[PDB]
Amino acid sequence: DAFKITTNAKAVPGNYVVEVNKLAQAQTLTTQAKVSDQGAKLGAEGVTDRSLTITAGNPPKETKIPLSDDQTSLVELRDAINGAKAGVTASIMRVGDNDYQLAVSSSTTGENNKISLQVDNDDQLGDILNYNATRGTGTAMKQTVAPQDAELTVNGTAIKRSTNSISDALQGVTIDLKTKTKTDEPQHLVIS
Amino acid sequence: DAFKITTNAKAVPGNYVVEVNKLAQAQTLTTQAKVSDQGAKLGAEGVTDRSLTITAGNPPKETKIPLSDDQTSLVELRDAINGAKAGVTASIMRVGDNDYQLAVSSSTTGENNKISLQVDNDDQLGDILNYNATRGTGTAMKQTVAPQDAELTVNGTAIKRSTNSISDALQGVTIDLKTKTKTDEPQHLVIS
Amino acid sequence: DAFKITTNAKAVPGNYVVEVNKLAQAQTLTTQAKVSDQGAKLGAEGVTDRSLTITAGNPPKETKIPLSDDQTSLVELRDAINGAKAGVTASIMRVGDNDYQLAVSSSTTGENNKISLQVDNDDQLGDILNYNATRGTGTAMKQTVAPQDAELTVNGTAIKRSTNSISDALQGVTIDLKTKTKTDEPQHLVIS
Amino acid sequence: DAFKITTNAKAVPGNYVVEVNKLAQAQTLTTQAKVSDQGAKLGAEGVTDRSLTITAGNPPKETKIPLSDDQTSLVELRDAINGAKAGVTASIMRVGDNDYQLAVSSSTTGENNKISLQVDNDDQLGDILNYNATRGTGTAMKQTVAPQDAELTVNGTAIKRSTNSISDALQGVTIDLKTKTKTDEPQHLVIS
Ligand SMILES: [Cl-]
Ligand SMILES: [Cl-]
Ligand SMILES: [Cl-]
Ligand SMILES: [Cl-]
Ligand SMILES: [Cl-]
Ligand SMILES: [Cl-]
Ligand SMILES: [Cl-]
Ligand SMILES: [Cl-]
Ligand SMILES: [Cl-]
Ligand SMILES: [Cl-]
Ligand SMILES: [Cl-]
Ligand SMILES: [Cl-]
Ligand SMILES: [Cl-]
Ligand SMILES: [Cl-]
Ligand SMILES: [Cl-]
Ligand SMILES: [Cl-]
Ligand SMILES: [Cl-]
Ligand SMILES: [Cl-]
Ligand SMILES: [Cl-]
Ligand SMILES: [Cl-]
Ligand code: NA
Ligand code: NA
Ligand code: NA
Ligand code: NA
Repeated sequence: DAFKITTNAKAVPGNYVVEVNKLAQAQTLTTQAKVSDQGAKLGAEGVTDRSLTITAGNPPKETKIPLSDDQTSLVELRDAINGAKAGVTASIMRVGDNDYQLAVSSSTTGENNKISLQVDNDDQLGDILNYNATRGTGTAMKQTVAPQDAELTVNGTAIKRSTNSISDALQGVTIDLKTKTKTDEPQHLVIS
Repeated sequence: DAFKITTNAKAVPGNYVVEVNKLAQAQTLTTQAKVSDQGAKLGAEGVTDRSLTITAGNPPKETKIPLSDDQTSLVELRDAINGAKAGVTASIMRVGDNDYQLAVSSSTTGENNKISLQVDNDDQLGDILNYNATRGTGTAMKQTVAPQDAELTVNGTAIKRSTNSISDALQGVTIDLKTKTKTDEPQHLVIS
Repeated sequence: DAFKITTNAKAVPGNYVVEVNKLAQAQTLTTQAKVSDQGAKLGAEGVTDRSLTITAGNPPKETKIPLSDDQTSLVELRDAINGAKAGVTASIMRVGDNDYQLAVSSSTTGENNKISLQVDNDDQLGDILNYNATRGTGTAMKQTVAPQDAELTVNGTAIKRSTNSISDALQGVTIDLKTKTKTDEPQHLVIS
Repeated sequence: DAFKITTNAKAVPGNYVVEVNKLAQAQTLTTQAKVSDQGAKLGAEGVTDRSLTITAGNPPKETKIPLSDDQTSLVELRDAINGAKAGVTASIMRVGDNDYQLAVSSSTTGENNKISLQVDNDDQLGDILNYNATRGTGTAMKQTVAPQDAELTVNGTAIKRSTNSISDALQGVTIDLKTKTKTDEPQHLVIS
């Protein structure tokens, strides 16, 4: 139940027990500013050198993208971010009528697959999107899902990995994680 | 396990984690008076202007229906209520031999999809069926299922909805809720 | 997951929530005397009027069956009990090498589907098989599974039944119980 | 869910409840010495009478196998152990880059299916592989999975077995264990 197994000729037939303690997660950052209209421009008027720099991936890569005034609505920011292929994906959460938030999620899972966002030349948009090591008030960009590694034990040996597809721990075996195992309840595996 | 997902072209490929904290519920009101025979007339004799008013739905709508003396058994009240299409459904619970109760359930789920019931011109039937903001003794109509909204988190953003089919939160995505997720155990979703 | 539903034309389309708190169980009585050989005769020698009386079912019915000396091994007692169609079934548990026990289980589930066993004219076999309202020492016949009713709630109304197939609670509906529901986790049902 | 059942003509039709409290496990011993290269020779140089003695199985059997200097890498020790058919299987865990461990697991499950390992004529390899009743420091061979019996109850009678395929407890019935049952939640079985 907690995982799928695939094997090749290198797998050793035998008795295995597996515990799954944590699944790898992609960090998510979500806007917190009150936005009643996902098509309304949120940036300052008349800026010709606005950009957004996204740092993401492992190793971290920085992508800088220009944004016209028209691209400062949630919908257009989402489109610009997705089109940039910057190691993140963007989607809009309609929390309720007149209440929209933009969620930026790492394209890759893992503890070290974190995100920073920095707006240049638009402090007003910066107050909505900027995200780095420190956070000062309630309406700034906020982490809503933590970056996390997968953590499992195979025959009692603890393994940590950046993804939920573990192909480089046991030769000939790939363990694709689906859920945690129950707390005092290792799952049994026979390879034959 | 906790939910089914359907997507269209607007869904954004990416990494999602979902927690389901509450499922939407339809309020249920159940009679508590001792009724040994589901076909026995329970109302006062000889009333020609008896009615039952049912308030239900969101926004709340009031349906007033006439009831002859012959319609004051549990079976005939059930039939009259179901035939009225008043935003509720009615069924009889046979608790045991000689012990029947009438359950009136909202046709719609949600926190704000509550029910009131008011009998006119029959205080005896009123003591069995009336339900409003206050309740005085043990054999009056009683709430047995609470009205409730669905509550879930999508990539760490909490969403509340009146139904278990959530099509207006994430563009291109419908999340059909089946059960809660386990307590420290978000469920993973990849859209591709 | 906790139950299967079947309906006919009388079922009322609507919203239901179900909790399953207990499953019906068949009482089991298991021998505790040390028996190293399931074919060894356990009764006194030379008894021509030995019998076993089994009381079981609801309403309780008494079956009296004769037992020759040769029928006082665990294997032959099992065969005699099963052949008697006395409202119980009998099977032998091989606990380990040289350690056998005879388990007598009600053919019917339910709180009031209890069993008594009384041997006549063989006190030695009586010490192994007799079971009634009181029990004095460690090697007498012992209850190992409690008689129990099914207990569930349907839209918040508690129902108790002697079996796990509940066809006489909600008209047009049979609820066949498979497991309990999780503790604060009612299961949803829509009839349509 | 917790188990599969197969029957033959000897099974007695009736009502059963089963609890599964423990699954049988194969003991696993894993190397703890720091090994950055699974192909590097770990034993002392120039030994012509090196051997490894593996004790495993029930009843315990001792297998003594010769090892050349070239066979003292993790990869070659694994190959030598698997080729010896000594009642254990061996696999390499790649914990991370530059961090490999050799896991030796019993071929058979059970409380009394334990393993000892003893190197002769190579104290350096002995410090990595030796395993017996006592353990002195942190980098010696270590137990990482405990030997364990299956423990279940059938109609309230506790049964313990060395494997998860229980064919010698209830006549005509084999119970193949998959998981534990939930804590106050016996699983129901009807044979017919
Ligand atoms: Cl997790
Ligand atoms: Cl990308
Ligand atoms: Cl979107
Ligand atoms: Cl960190
Ligand atoms: Cl964090
Ligand atoms: Cl709920
Ligand atoms: Cl309606
Ligand atoms: Cl009904
Ligand atoms: Cl309210
Ligand atoms: Cl309430
Ligand atoms: Cl139960
Ligand atoms: Cl019978
Ligand atoms: Cl048997
Ligand atoms: Cl009782
Ligand atoms: Cl009891
Ligand atoms: Cl276990
Ligand atoms: Cl072997
Ligand atoms: Cl390997
Ligand atoms: Cl021991
Ligand atoms: Cl141990
Ligand atoms: Na990129
Ligand atoms: Na209506
Ligand atoms: Na009978
Ligand atoms: Na061997």
